[PDB]
Amino acid sequence: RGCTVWLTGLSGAGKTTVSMALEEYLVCHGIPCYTLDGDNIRQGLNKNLGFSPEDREENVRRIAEVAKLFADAGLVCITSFISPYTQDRNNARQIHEGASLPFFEVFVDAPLHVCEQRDVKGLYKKARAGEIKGFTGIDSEYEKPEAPELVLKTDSCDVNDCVQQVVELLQERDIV
Amino acid sequence: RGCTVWLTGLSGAGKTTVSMALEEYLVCHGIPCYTLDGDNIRQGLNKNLGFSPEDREENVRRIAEVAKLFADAGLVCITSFISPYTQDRNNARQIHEGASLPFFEVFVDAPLHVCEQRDVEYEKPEAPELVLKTDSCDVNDCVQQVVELLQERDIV
Ligand SMILES: Nc1ncnc2c1ncn2[C@@H]1O[C@H](COP(=O)(O)OS(=O)(=O)O)[C@@H](O)[C@H]1O
Ligand SMILES: Nc1ncnc2c1ncn2[C@H]1C[C@H](O)[C@@H](COP(=O)(O)OP(=O)(O)O)O1
Ligand SMILES: Nc1ncnc2c1ncn2[C@H]1C[C@H](O)[C@@H](COP(=O)(O)OP(=O)(O)O)O1
Repeated sequence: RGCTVWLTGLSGAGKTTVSMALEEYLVCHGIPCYTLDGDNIRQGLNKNLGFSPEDREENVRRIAEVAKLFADAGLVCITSFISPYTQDRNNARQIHEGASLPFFEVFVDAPLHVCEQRDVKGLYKKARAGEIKGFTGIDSEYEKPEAPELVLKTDSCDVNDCVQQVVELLQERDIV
Repeated sequence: RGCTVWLTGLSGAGKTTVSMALEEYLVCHGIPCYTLDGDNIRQGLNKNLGFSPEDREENVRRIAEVAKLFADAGLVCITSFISPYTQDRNNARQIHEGASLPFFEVFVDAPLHVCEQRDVEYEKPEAPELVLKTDSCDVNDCVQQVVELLQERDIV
């Protein structure tokens, strides 16, 4: 019963935080899983990709292919990437659909204002000052999911509420 | 914990056969494992890569980076490609060893003569962790050789 839990959302909306708490819950309940994120991807397989529209397109494509393999192998694969473009997220869904694997698009949704008040790594302030260019939500677009399987309201639910909602979806869809 | 079993050898030497047999043995002993081969890599992750030297180097680099994720995830990852160039296998190796993830270069070794008599350029591994003489060992014997290797380094 492998599947891919595809997170998407602005920088600082809560993707890393949710993925890690979701991965902890699953391991403790004896469900194999693995998380793909900036740390293990953008410095390994995707070390040769930047942040131009084309390189974010290829970033997501390779991640989709990789996730599909983990899902195929029997793991719950959590991906934790901004994935700002609808086309690429829809392509990632297609990849899993073609291979008959369950794909759950989870919109991790905190408003831009909350993300920048959180400013977890000081990035929004730099982006605003033009010291970083093409930052998502300031200088390049984030296209919100039109029909995700789940929307996580990370400004109104705490981390554990969010994890429980994802687990709920996984139960209803017969993964766990 | 996890590791990469990196098969290398001529066409018809026995990589597909060994990997299928090894994966079967591991799974029925409750050990997680997944195989990367042309069937799940070539038209997916590496579909935007052609036949040029630069693309073949990038082909191997990506496979090695995906295998490392499976090892890190805790699976025995078996890769099954001809993998002809020493520079490329060393690259794959360094990707793993730099993260302290166990990496086994396994030479699937049958003479060219036999490989053609099978009918289902290459640079021979310099110091591979294991040689499988597939002309003189049967499939099950080759599997036990790999499993014995895995048992030594606390993988299996
Ligand atoms: N130009 C940028 N836009 C958005 N995030 C960036 C940028 N440069 C570096 N980062 C950062 O890289 C992370 C986002 O990387 P990804 O999630 O891999 O983005 S994606 O758009 O290609 O999906 C952010 O947490 C972050 O701090
Ligand atoms: N319900 C929730 N889910 C996730 N994070 C939350 C949250 N409520 C508050 N936070 C906080 C914790 C983190 O400091 C911050 C999110 O940062 P993050 O998970 O690193 O973001 P991202 O990975 O999307 O860039 O917001
Ligand atoms: N010990 C052994 N290991 C692997 N294959 C063996 C073998 N002894 C005989 N064979 C036969 C079985 C297959 O028909 C053939 C191997 O072909 P294959 O596994 O498709 O090669 P490759 O994947 O290396 O191209 O050789």
